Amino acid sequence: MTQTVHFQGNPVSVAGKLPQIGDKAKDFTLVAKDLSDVALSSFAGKRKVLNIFPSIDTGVCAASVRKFNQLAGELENTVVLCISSDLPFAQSRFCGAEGLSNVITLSTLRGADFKQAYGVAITEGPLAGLTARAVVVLDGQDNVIYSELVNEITTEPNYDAALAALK
Amino acid sequence: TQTVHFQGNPVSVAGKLPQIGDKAKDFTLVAKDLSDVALSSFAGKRKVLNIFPSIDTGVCAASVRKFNQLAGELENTVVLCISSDLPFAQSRFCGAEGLSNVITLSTLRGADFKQAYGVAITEGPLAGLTARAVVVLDGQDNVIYSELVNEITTEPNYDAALAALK
Repeated sequence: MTQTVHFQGNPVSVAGKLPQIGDKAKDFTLVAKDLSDVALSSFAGKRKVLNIFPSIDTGVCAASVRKFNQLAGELENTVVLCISSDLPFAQSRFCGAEGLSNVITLSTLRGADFKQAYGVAITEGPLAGLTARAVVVLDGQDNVIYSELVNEITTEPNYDAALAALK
Repeated sequence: TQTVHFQGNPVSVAGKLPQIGDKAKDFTLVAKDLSDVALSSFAGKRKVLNIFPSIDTGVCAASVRKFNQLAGELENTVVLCISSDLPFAQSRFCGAEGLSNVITLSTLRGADFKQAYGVAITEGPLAGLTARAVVVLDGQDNVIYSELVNEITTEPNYDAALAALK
């Protein structure tokens, strides 16, 4: 049913279960910056860092996208996917403004059942309808090699543990 | 359904834009602070609903800045800028541009608004967004003007919209 994360300590309900090491991750379809629909299966044979966050237009989500963008640079055989409920238009504005060329931004504009399938759908309170903060790392065939449902939404995910799984 | 266009290409929009004489449906949308704001909260005020695809595209942005300059001369009126942008996008924009008169609302929640107001882009690349539309409401939520813009890359008719307020 639900996971519990927090916002400045206040409990926030998140539906489903974040995928765990060993699970087969579900194929999903999300909206890329040209408004085309992009399936996880398009990335077959590459590893995938899914950096999931509430919104690129808030501060800690923006920090995680700069960070992963800088880290994507020296990753081997990996795509870094920045995923949220932002419209594709916000996401590309931010990456265009900040010179963040490595990440691929994807929106739940369409393909929203993703939130449900990846256990990141906030279901209650002022954040209901946004994704929680999470990192999922997937191998070339979409097996989970790492995941972290960030306990406190006002803190950044653990970048080093996430990318360790790629080594 | 209804058809409008984007660079000449038909785009279907579900529902039917309310027409003069109709009682507009009571919506609840998401304001900048993530609180849920009902149309009824604006009782006794006229409302200009500026509905567009996204504030982070150029035509939508031009209409928010125009309605915002026009909003300052309006009597007994609130100007609601409505889209499927997240509240955060709407707030970033209005704060960066000094656009302090409009009230932004998002379909983050309260998404039945799109259907109820005949503005839900149904198929194609724009699916999940609102079409471009202006609905003007009286103090009691009757429709005094509406336009479903025929071509999405053109601005709405500001002057006709606001005439209905005089």
